[PDB]
Amino acid sequence: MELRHLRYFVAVVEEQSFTKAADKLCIAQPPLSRQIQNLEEELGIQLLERGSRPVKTTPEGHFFYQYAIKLLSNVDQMVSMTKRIASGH
Amino acid sequence: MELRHLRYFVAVVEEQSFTKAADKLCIAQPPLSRQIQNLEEELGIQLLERGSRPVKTTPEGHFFYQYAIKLLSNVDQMVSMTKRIASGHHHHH
DNA sequence: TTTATATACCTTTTTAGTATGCAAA
DNA sequence: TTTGCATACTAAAAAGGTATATAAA
Repeated sequence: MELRHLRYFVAVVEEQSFTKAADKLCIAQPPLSRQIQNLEEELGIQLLERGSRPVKTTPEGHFFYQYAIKLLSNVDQMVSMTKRIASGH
Repeated sequence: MELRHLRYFVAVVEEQSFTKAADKLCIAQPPLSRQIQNLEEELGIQLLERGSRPVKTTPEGHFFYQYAIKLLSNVDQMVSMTKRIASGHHHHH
């Protein structure tokens, strides 16, 4: 599992659509759909209900989303505070 | 930047060695070295002490290392919890 | 010297892009 | 119908492997 999976999944959940999330991140919709499949096949857990329009998270996917943004918000903290330390000698 | 980069960096710092870390990660040494280089270049900061052999972190790299471990741990915790839920053996309200 | 990391070069794997099918409303 | 996610295929990007040059110890 890479950050790509979280970054993409979060986008899908936030925009409640693959197509809009695709456009938000400036990638094609299919390779986005494939990443979300791979994530789910890796975990062995279905995170989104489909069709169903718009897309909705499953209870598991909801929990996973809530956590994923905590993690991604931390990658931000991590990187930015690292850079702050580099600037200064 | 991806989790693999963190996972690699962590290996190198712990083993204080690219060749040992690469053996543990089951890839060759040259890939590991480039991946680390890429991570450094992508952030634009030096994480490791090149020039000294018992390979050591820079102050920035040290902070980054300590953060990474918490991050990677929370990734495991997320997955572990999600599975617990998904198996329907939740003890989460 | 020896021993470990960086570079050069090539292969394999993964991800992104395009065309299009198919299902939801 | 129109609209949006999925599947099939191709293209590009990125990761990984082997050989070897190079710099610490």
